[PDB]
Amino acid sequence: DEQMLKRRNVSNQGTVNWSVEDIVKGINSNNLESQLQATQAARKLLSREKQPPIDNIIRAGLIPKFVSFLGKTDCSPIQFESAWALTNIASGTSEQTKAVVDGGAIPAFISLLASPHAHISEQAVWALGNIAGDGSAFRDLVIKHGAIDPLLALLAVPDLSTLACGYLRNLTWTLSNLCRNKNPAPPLDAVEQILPTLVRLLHHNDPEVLADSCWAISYLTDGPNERIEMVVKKGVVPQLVKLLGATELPIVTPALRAIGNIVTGTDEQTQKVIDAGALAVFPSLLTNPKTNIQKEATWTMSNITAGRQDQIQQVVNHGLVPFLVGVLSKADFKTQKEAAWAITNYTSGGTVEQIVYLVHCGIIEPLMNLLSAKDTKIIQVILDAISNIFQAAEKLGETEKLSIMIEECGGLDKIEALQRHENESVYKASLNLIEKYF
Repeated sequence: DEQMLKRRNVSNQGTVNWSVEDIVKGINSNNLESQLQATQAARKLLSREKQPPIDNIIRAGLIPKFVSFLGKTDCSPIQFESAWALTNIASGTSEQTKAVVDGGAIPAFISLLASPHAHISEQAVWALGNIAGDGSAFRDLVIKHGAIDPLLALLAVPDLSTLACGYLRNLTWTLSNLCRNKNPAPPLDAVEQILPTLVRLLHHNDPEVLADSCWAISYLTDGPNERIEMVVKKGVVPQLVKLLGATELPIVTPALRAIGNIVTGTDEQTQKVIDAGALAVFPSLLTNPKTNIQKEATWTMSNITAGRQDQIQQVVNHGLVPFLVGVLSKADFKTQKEAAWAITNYTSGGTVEQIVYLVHCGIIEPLMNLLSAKDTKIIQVILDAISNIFQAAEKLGETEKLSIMIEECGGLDKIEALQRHENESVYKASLNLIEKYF
C-alpha cells in the first residue's frame, strides 16, 4: 500500500547548477579535489526538488566513477558525495537502479556500512534500501552480498534512543525493504536473522520507526501459514494490537494490515490476535473515517468469522455483529463487499443460535438491498448467505417467518428478478431459493 518503495535524498556555491558536461570535465580531471567538487555538483543536481537529470548523468558514464569514489577511504568527503549521488540515481526507475547495481555499487555500499562517519554509513544504508526496494532479485542480491550482518550491527546497542533519529529511521526503512516483496519471498533464514531486531524496533517510541517496523511485519505475515508462524512465534501480536489502537494513521494502517494477514492463517494463529484483545478495537476501525482502514478492518473481520464457532462467538460478545450490519448498510462499496463475505462466512460456520442472533441484529434488509448491485460475485456471496440463513430457519421451523421478512423489505422482488440473471451460479441460486422457500 503506502510505504515508499524508493526514497530520493533531497535534503560551496561554486558547485551549484553545473552543466552535466562541466561535471564530466571535473570527474575526468586527475585532481582529487577537482573530482570532489564535480561530484558534489552532480549530487546537487540529483538533489534538486524538480526533475533530477538522472538519465543525463547515467548517459555521461558517471556511475562507474561514482562507485569508484566510494572506495576512496582517504577522502571521506567524496565518499559521501558519491554515495549520496548514487543513492538518488538508485531511487529512480528499475532501469536506473539497475545502472547503479550494474556499476558494482552493492559490495561498495556494504563496505561503507562500517564507515567511521555516520553520515556516510547512513547514505550506504539509504542506497541499499533503494536497491533492495526495487524488487525480489535485487533484494536477494543485496542479501547475498552480505548486507544483513553489517546493517544489524548498526542497531546492536543497549538503547536505540542513543542513535540519531534520522539514522535509525533509515536503517528501519531499509530493513523493511529486505522483508518486502513476495514473488519469491525473502530467504527464510534472512527473515529469521532480521526478526529479533524488527521485534526490538516495534517497541521503539518513534512513530516513523513504528510505522516502518509494522510495514516490515506486514510483509512477513503476507504468505503461507509457515511465514505467519515465524512472526507470531516471536510474540509480537500483543504489541501489534497495541499499535492497532494508535492515533497516527501511518501506524494503524500497517498494523491493521499485519493483523489482517495473521488471521488468514490457522485458527490457532487467529486465536492469538483474539487473545491479544484485538476485537475490542474494531468498533473504532469499523467506523473509521479513512475508508481503507474500514475496508481492511472488515476484510480482517471476514477472516475471523471464517474461524471456529467459539471464535465467531468472540465476535458476538464484543458486539461486533451490529457494526457489521452497519458496514453492510452504509459504506464504500468495496467495504460493503467485504462485509458480505464476513456475513456469508459467519452464516456458513456459525451455530443456529448465532445465525439467529445475526438476523435479530437486522442483517436481512441491508443484505437484500445489496442484491441491487452490479458485481455478480457479491450477489453470489449474498445469495449463499440467504441460503445459509434459511437453512438455520428450517431447523427451527421458522422459514416462513424469514420468507416474509425478505418479502417485507423487497428481497423477494429482487431474488425473483435475479432468477433471470445471465450467470448460471446466480439465476440458478435464485431459482432454488424461490422454488424452495418463496
